Amino acid sequence: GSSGSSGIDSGLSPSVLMASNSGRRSAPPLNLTGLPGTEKLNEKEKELCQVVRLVPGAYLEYKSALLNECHKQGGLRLAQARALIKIDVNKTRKIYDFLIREGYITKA
Repeated sequence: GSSGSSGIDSGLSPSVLMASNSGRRSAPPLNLTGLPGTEKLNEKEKELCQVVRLVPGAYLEYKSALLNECHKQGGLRLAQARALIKIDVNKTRKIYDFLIREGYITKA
């Protein structure tokens, strides 16, 4: 036996990119552990990132905005949300709703 990790170390500062590609129907949830901002939120949100398969570090950037438009008026619907983020409504569909039942925004 006597087998196992020895000791590695990467001294490179890589960056993140954005690309669109097809996926596999039967696949695991989004790997949060690692993504930036994963600590910014709690298990509550971290859940959506998995089920909805959305990045945690980004899910936060949408908060402000989403709460921004509403804050001004007070009535923000899906037709407006999906726009505030300019992302596939399918995604927000899970977020927005979660916010409506959370008491962060209101349904127009």
